[PDB]
Amino acid sequence: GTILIDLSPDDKEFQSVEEEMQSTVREHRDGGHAGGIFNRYNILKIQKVCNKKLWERYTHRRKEVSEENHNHANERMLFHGSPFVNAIIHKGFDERHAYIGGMFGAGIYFAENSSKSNQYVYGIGGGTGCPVHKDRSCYICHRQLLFCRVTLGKSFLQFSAMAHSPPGHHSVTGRPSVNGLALAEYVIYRGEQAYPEYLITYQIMRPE
Ligand SMILES: O=c1[nH]c(-c2ccc(Br)cc2)nc2ccccc12
Ligand SMILES: [Zn+2]
Repeated sequence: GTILIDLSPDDKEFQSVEEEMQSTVREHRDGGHAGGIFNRYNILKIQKVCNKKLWERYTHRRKEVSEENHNHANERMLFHGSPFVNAIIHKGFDERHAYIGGMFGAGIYFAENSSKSNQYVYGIGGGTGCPVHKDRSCYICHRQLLFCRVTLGKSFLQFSAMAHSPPGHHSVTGRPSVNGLALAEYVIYRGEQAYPEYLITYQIMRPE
């Protein structure tokens, strides 16, 4: 059911997606251990992910959340990095894409910082890095992130340094409470609350 449509770099939609990728890079407390050392990316391709059935599954659930929250879905566009990006774009998000050991419990994790989602592209903690060179900071191999439409509804605010939502909430927000430069991370507990709208193929760039 999934088709991928390439965006032209001249397309304003390519440009606005690239800009959210680039402008949400930050330094990480592991010194680049999980995701590598870089201040920016080389964007190779941006594709729109089109699947009617998965879209309708998303919008069905979005309406449900919206009616439970004074007609406010509290929809965001957020990054997701995963070893399973290929399964996700073809079959949707579900429990097999959950971060069982995540700090806000077993759910599907998203980030405002593209560089945070980058840390998960090759697995939790970056795994063993790229399959070809075993390098978590590989500047050669092609990486992929998803830029996703995510329904948060009523989000439980956790201040801080698969399962269910907390009662009366549709998601969890992990608010950064130590690293003043960190953006928020979010967790949903239902695959139907995200749609993987853009597939972004890129390299991290070695700083000069
Ligand atoms: O973008 C993410 N991805 C994952 C992730 C974790 C485990 C697996 Br298996 C697959 C993906 N965790 C995150 C945790 C916090 C913020 C962003 C992310
Ligand atoms: Zn490599």
